[PDB]
Amino acid sequence: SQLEHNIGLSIFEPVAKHRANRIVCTIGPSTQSVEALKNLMKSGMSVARMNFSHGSHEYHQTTINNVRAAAAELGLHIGIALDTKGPEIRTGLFKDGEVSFAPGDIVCVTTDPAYEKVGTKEKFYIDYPQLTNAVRPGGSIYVDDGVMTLRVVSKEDDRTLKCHVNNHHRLTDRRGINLPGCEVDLPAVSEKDRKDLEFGVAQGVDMIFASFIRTAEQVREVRAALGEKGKDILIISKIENHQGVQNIDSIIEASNGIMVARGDLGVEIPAEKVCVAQMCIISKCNVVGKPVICATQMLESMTSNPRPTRAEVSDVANAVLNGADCVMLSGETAKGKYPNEVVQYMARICVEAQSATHDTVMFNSIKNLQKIPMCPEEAVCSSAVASAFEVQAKAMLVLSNTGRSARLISKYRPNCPIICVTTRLQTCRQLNVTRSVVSVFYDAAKSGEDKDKEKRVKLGLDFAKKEKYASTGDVVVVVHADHSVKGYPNQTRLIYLP
Amino acid sequence: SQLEHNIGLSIFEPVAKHRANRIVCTIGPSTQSVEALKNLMKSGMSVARMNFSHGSHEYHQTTINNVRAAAAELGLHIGIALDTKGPEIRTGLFKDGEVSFAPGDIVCVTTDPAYEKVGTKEKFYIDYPQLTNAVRPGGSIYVDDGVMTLRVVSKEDDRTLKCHVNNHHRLTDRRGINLPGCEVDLPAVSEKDRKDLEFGVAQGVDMIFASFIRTAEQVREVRAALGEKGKDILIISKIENHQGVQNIDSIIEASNGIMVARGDLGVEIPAEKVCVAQMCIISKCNVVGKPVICATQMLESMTSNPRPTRAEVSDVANAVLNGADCVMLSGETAKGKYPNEVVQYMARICVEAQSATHDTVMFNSIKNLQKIPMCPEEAVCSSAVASAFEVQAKAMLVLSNTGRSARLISKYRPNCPIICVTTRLQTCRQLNVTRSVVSVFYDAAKSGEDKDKEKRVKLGLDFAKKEKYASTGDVVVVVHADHSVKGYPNQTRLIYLP
Amino acid sequence: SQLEHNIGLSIFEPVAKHRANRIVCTIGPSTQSVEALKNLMKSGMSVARMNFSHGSHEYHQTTINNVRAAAAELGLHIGIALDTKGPEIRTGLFKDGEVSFAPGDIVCVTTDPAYEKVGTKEKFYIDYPQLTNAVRPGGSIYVDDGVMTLRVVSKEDDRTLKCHVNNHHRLTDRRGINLPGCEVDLPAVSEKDRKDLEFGVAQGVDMIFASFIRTAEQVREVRAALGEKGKDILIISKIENHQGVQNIDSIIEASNGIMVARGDLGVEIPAEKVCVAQMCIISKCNVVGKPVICATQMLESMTSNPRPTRAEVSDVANAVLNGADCVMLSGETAKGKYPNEVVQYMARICVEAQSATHDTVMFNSIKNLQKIPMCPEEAVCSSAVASAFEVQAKAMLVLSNTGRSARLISKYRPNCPIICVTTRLQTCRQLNVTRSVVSVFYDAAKSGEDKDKEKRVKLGLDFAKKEKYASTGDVVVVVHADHSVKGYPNQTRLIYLP
Amino acid sequence: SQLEHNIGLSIFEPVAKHRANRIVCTIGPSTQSVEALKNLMKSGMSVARMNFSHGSHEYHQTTINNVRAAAAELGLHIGIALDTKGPEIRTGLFKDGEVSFAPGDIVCVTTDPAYEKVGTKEKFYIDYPQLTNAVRPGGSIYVDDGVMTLRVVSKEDDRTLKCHVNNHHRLTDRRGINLPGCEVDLPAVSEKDRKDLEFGVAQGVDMIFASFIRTAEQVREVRAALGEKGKDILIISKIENHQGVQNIDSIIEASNGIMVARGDLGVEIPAEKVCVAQMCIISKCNVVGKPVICATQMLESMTSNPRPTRAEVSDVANAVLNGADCVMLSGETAKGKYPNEVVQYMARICVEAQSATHDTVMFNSIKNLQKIPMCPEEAVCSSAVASAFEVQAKAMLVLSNTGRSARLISKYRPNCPIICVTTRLQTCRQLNVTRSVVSVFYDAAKSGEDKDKEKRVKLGLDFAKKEKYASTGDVVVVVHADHSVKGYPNQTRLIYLP
Ligand SMILES: O=P(O)(O)OC[C@H]1O[C@@](CO)(OP(=O)(O)O)[C@@H](O)[C@@H]1O
Ligand SMILES: O=P(O)(O)OC[C@H]1O[C@@](CO)(OP(=O)(O)O)[C@@H](O)[C@@H]1O
Ligand SMILES: [Cl-]
Ligand SMILES: [Cl-]
Ligand SMILES: [K+]
Ligand SMILES: [K+]
Ligand SMILES: [K+]
Ligand SMILES: [K+]
Ligand SMILES: [Mg+2]
Ligand SMILES: [Mg+2]
Ligand SMILES: [Mg+2]
Ligand SMILES: [Mg+2]
Repeated sequence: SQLEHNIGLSIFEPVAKHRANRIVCTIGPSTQSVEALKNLMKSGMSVARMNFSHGSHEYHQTTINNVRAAAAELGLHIGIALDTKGPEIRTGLFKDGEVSFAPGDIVCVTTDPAYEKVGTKEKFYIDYPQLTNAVRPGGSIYVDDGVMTLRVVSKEDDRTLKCHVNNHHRLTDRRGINLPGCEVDLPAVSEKDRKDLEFGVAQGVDMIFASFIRTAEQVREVRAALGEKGKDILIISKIENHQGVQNIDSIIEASNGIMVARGDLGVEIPAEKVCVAQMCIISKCNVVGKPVICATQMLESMTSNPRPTRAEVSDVANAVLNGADCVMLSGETAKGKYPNEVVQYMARICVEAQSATHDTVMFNSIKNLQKIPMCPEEAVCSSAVASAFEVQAKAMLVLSNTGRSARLISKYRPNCPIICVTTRLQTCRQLNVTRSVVSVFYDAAKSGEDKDKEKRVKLGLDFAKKEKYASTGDVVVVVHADHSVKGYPNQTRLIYLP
Repeated sequence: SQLEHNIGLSIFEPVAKHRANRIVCTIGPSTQSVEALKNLMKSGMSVARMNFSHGSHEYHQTTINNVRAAAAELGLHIGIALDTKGPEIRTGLFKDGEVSFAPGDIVCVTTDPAYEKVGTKEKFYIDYPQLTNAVRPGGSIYVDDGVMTLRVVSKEDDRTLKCHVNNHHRLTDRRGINLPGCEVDLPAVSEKDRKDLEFGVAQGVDMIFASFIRTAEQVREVRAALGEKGKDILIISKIENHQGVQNIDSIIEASNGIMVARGDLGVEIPAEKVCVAQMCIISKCNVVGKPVICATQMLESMTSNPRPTRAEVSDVANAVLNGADCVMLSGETAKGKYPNEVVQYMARICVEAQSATHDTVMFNSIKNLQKIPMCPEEAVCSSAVASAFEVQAKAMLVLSNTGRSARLISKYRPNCPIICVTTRLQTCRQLNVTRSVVSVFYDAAKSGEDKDKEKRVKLGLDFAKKEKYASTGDVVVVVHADHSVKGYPNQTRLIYLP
Repeated sequence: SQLEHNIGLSIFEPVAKHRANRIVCTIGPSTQSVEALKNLMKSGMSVARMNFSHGSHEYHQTTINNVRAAAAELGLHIGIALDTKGPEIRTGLFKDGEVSFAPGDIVCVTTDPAYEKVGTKEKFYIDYPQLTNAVRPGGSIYVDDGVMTLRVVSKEDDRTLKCHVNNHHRLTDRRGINLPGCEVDLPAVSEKDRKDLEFGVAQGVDMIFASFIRTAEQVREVRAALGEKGKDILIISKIENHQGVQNIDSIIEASNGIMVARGDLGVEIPAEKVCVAQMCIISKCNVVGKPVICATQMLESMTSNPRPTRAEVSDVANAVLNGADCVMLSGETAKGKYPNEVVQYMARICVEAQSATHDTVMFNSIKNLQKIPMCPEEAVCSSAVASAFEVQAKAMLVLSNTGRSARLISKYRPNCPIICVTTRLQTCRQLNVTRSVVSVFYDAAKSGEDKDKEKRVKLGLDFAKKEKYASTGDVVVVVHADHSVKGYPNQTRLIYLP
Repeated sequence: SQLEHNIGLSIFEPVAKHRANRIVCTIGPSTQSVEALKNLMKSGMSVARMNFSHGSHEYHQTTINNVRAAAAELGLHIGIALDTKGPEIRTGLFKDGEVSFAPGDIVCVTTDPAYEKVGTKEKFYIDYPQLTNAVRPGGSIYVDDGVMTLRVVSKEDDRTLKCHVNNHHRLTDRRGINLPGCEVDLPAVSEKDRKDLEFGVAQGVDMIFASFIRTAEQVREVRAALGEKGKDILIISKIENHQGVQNIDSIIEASNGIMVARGDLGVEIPAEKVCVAQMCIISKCNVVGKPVICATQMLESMTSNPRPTRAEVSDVANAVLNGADCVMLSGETAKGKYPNEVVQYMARICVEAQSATHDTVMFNSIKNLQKIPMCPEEAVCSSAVASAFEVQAKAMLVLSNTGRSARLISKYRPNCPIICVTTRLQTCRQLNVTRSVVSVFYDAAKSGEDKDKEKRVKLGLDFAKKEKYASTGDVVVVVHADHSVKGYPNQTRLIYLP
């Protein structure tokens, strides 16, 4: 039981040497320089996130170039993720550029674009034409990240709602609007997003973090916009509202990965419900073997302070115990004073959580929910992980060109590193969002085609020795195809390191 | 499995109607008035904590009096906890009330009280007279929640250490000092602690939160300071150093319960190890059926903001999922701007985590670890909980005078309230630290002996109806003695509400 | 696991002192005398079975009278069971009163009653009018307990089947016919059976063993034939063919109990399938908490030999491990040379099987398959058994007038005796088919009405002491109602024996 | 649970197509001809047992020769077992070839061979010269499968005991004698056993069934009598006395497998304890992955009847459900009237029990008991079985030369056949005692070395197709070494049949 496992935990024992979980860092003025990014990489960053909510293509090109240069210098493969602005609802403008409200204030809100630029205390504009179908009397409209909240008293005409102001607040021009619990019908890709996706495709980003995904259809529109040239870029869907949570099964099916985007989510749904969504969404991703990222305010106070609060430490540990492949930093690295320290703390917390995890509980739980019969590559990957537990293997080694087989092994949550020998550099970069995996690049143009695997296996076992995962005489579990089967791995071997 | 349970969670189901977990609030200037206490109680405070780190006896006397008046107005039993100063260490005062340090600012710290008032960038006072024994050259001194550290360059003399300041910090007055891994030989009951405890006994406090407990022996010292008249006051040992964690088993055996005192703990040991300690301590308490409180920085940001962070909500939810009876607030209610709201958030988060909990996993895990044969009262209480599950009982009802039988039922973690009819007001107040329990007072002096239990049972069934736990036709599981047995409950009944 | 439980078994340890399973013995010329029946009772017989396939009402009246006299002499309550002849299909007669067949012989079989008395090698009569709808070409007809088998080659007209003889055999007049795998539409109660049921009702038999039950409807016709005066007599349905197995759920629902009548069953279905039916039927009875008897050839060789074969010993042990309340002797006691010895061996084998049973596996398995919410009496009975395991109770004690609550406790398979204090002597007799139960009679006419239970509880605890189930200072789990609830037990107590 | 599995069983589903369990038949006059052996083999005999209790070397030489000729005609590998006489004890001969005893017939038994031929109601011979040491006055002497017992009234002299006959028995010639609980110091290898074993080695028998093994030391004695040329012959230790059961752990560790020799066992210990011993011994063998045979009186009545009893069918089914690799026939085939039919019933019953077995309960129970870390070959074999389950493989295929790897796969109890391609004919024959395994011989001298395994794998895949285990498109789980590793299998592949 979990309870029995807890009572036997020790704070004194040595922790795991090899960190399994992965860290996504948002780049900003604290961290954009090549030097700063090197240090972020040494501290534990695996994926650099560009938040296209702010900043021009020029700003972000600089992030791209610097990330590549810092990674080249250190000889790391660092993923690059483009996180979209996404669609939004916002208010219009206000007379004099601001207005203040008091509890009890009655205010009309209108979708009549006549009122767009002349917002007053009496009446102002929201740029969502379907507003009066989307929220009904007694429902709420949140303004400005949920900070001001309105209750809908009545619908006055097909374009106007009379509302009750719930708290003191001062609005300025074009604040954000949330319609918590309401279906919101907006394109998956704005016109800005297209330009932003086109840039990403041209600069060779490894993955998109797609904002405000509500339906599987929207995932497909994002994939369509990426086009032929972007067909290999991961789409990681951001679950940010009740629709995303409701539709999660088909959203997972259509995505490469999920981000539990807790910031907007905890505005769209009651904040205390974010823990339920988080647990559910992470476990649902674990079950199908797709990467999941937990995001937003994990180590927030380290934006200004050199150590984290007690709540923050438990937050990161618990994301890891819930099952998340990745955890994410936003403000903490984009603009905070302690970018390296916050990454270093995150890394250490991940390692403690990992070391406190019961080896085999995840493996068994995940395996017990798979449909039988499995595909043969999945039988091979799950049983390779089992056989790793049986021999206390110190590493596993898999050949994967697309990354598929690596993610399939990570799905079964071994307790050791998964060394992936790949022939694609973008695969190295993309596997950064997958728990346990460490990539080595095999250059087939330079070394030859390796139909019999032996060079790639050699390279992987050499890597394992070099990086101190295992040494001579240790068993390594090795997964690839035999000499004739193409397209997936049908073979597992236990090999002693020479 | 946990995983299978997780994937079934919904954010759209109704939540539990009756909150099982319990909230401890620290009283300060925000919260000491009768009016403010009433509102804390309305918001969900079950125990008021007085922090004897600060304030005179007169100040706390006002807290005691105000809590009793508030509670009597609302008709509630609110526990009162005296939290000791203990072996605390602090700076003196400073020139102007703050000094500012830069990394490498060589600084003299002195045990000599002549510098108490008059601290400066180059010399200040610390109130631990054996300082220059406890920490030698090369050692480190942690200042104000470990935010600033000083490496000891050298011993100037028996009263004075020359220190290297290691990082940027602006220092306020009387800040806390930790010396992790140092030989600190201070009493668990100082002279000042002894007077505090005697004050507590005189004023009839329900429980002690005993700071810095390191050994079972120290628990017994606190018990001896409480003396003959203090013998029924609970001793909740606060685990907040390395030794406390080492000695947790015997500390638990000696105490009536435990606090995971994460604030000091996360300076005394590395912060990232706190999550492991927490998990281990909470589960060890659950296994023996003793109350356990998770403390410190749970909703920290709500000291100044109207909403908590995503990490803070998670922290509360997970302490509950960990198995904690109680969660605690410190500065959030003592001195924050939103004391009522922070308690209300905590309550909502508790109920959410409670509703996300698998019914029977705790019951089974805890039961599977108990020595067979059990004592009859434990066989009775655990099988009463099992029957509650089998019939989907909406409440249980137990007669308990000491509180033992209520705590024995709560040990098996039913999913419904436990209505406890008790003959002692102090039992009502002390059972505030026990998950699920709701107390009703039966005045045996005023109402008679009740040998056949019928008066107390009726009082309990009527309470169940009034507080809307159950209605006519609902089955209730009722635990007390038959007509002969004295000293424990030997009987369970299922009873339809009349 | 079962496997782990096995590897820790010891042949050397002491076996259980109190035999839980029960033995049904068929009475015949070896065993009909009062003396013989006394010895059968001392050897371990709980239920005397009268096989109304043979013998007149006069013969059976003698069994009834002698059973009662022997039981009175010993002060035991012995159940009396009337086992019906039941409906049958048989051949007609043969010329010269016999005929011999050889493999390959072609024979017409007809339902034309013209041919009833003139059976030849060429053609003979079977008295089942629906024969040519019931078996199709390629199907089989078994004659004479399956000893000769015919293959149906073709249907010649609506009353005649041309058949192929499969083995050497000699038929005499009116042999038994089985149509294996065929639905057989015959009344549940023949005209003989009515007379036999009327006798049983008038002589006060405790239970019917109803032969050849195929459908729930037939159970109801047997209950109808027993009438008002027989409404309290148990109906134990004999599963003897494929329909019975197919319809087992609704047959269990309609019966009081089941007998796995393996003799006819292993004729009607392939003999190797009888083990599958047995396991299934027993487990299905365990799950609903109704008594099940395993019957036929269990110790067959002891009909002539003074000790059993190795197969026979495993047969009885395995019936007990499968979950059967009772095991049965037929020829072994009706006409065998070693009636006492065979009962004594059976008893010893039951005790070994019982002692090798994992205490709590059954309890948990059975409980995990009950629908929630349970009725309250069932919650009380299952949790009483749980609490017996928790305290290693040496006995339980239940007040039951109809036997219902006793059977409800036995359903959860405690490892100790269940002492039932009843107010009905027929309940004492009927509880003989229920595992673990030992009855004591409370004479309410003679001792008074005992609304507060205390006399019946006294009598039960005295009994427990007398019969050496427990002694002073041992815990006994005691189940009945509280002082107001009528019609079922809503209360459990743990009581120390004074 | 077992219970839940049971209630789901159906008698109407198709049964398994490939019988996993194995049948050992004893050869005698019924079965010694080439023709009769062919038919036994066709009926499902996998191992022929020669019982060296009886017959000369010439007689058994005929058995050996006839088995090889039968097997070669049918193209089968049939194991040949030599079952030793061992420390047997028997009566001499009698006046007329039988005497009859009555309870209380005082009778003299003598070690003096002068009475060997000429035994009578008042004096007869027993062939154990130390009789009057081994059993003293008050002791008991068990005669002919314990059917008759004699209490020793007194020691007449060193050669003679005066006995009280205790029950009715008619005594035939050379009947068996047991002296349970008596000090019997006879060799495990008598002089006569030594010549028998040497004969066996000369004639190339595949295995020894070693009677009356009591200690690991005795196993080592049998091994030493087999000498250098006999070192690869399996030693199956027969457990048939009290000490054998006591010492089962070390006896198992010393042997290649075990027989539960229920005939002698059930006289040496009380008969009802045999079921416990059986369960314990079989499971201990399963846990270490050594072959285990259940023996004696399984289908006893079929010695003279065409159909078995309900107990006998049950006995076979439960030995299989217990976990036994093999079940055995003695008199049933040696000297019975229906040798072919009794083997056919046994086969059908095996397949029925096999089909009633929960797929994966054995796999998990056995795996959960193994020491971690495993050897690589065991991690490979157990995870190969798990992948077979995951893909619903219709066969596995293993290369094994010694048989070790085939037995290691069979230890984890897959539900499909295990096709073993071996380079040793003797391995083919010895793997007949291992559940599931079907052997194909690869002649490396004739066909070449096969370093890359492709010849043997093809031979195995073609066999799978021919024997209808799988067809084109079916996945098969294939276990051998990769191209480098020698001495064990380190590799698993899933392969679609071409
Ligand atoms: O790129 P993914 O989809 O992970 O597939 C990789 C698997 O397919 C194979 C065989 O096709 O690749 P490869 O041809 O490069 O050797 C296996 O060796 C390898 O494990
Ligand atoms: O005869 P059953 O149906 O078992 O019911 C017996 C139960 O009902 C009660 C109460 O009605 O019987 P009783 O009235 O004889 O005392 C319980 O005490 C007793 O356990
Ligand atoms: Cl206007
Ligand atoms: Cl005729
Ligand atoms: K964004
Ligand atoms: K304090
Ligand atoms: K009958
Ligand atoms: K022998
Ligand atoms: Mg967002
Ligand atoms: Mg503290
Ligand atoms: Mg019958
Ligand atoms: Mg023998």
